[PDB]
Amino acid sequence: SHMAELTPILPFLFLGNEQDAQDLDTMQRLNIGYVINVTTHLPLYHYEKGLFNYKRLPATDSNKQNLRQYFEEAFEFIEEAHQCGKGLLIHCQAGVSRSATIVIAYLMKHTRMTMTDAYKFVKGKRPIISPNLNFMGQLLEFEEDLNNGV
Ligand SMILES: CC(C)(C)C(=O)CSc1ncc2c(n1)-c1ccsc1CC2
Repeated sequence: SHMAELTPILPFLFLGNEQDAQDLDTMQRLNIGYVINVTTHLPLYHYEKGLFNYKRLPATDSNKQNLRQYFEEAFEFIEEAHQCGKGLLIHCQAGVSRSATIVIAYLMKHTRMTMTDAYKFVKGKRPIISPNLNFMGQLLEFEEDLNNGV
């Protein structure tokens, strides 16, 4: 069977794929209470159990998907877990391309890392990340907006 590998980017921020998000035991052992689903078609796992607060970001893994519009909605959702001492799991699909894009944006926003330093930070903890030239460009546009105060 699949062994869940919830990569801890920060002690309260976890990242994974669709298979990593279906493991209920590890999520409770890691004290997560917030889940971010960055897909349009995947179900909110363990919704019928009333254990987590869910937020879905309806995004596709295409060359036209806009992920910048969902950054601030996810940052406040991650910050609401930070302020109450609980963990957050953000996940999408196999390549973890979408969910790692927001995590890099979060490390870029609240830790003041450069896009490469933030990318090298997440790449060292989860070595398998599918490339997406669209999301790379949106992260580059996001970095210069951070360097100019927006
Ligand atoms: C969408 C996402 C960023 C998660 C991705 O597509 C991972 S793949 C990749 N491979 C080589 C580089 C980079 N990303 C990168 C990222 C930012 S600056 C840079 C320069 C080398």
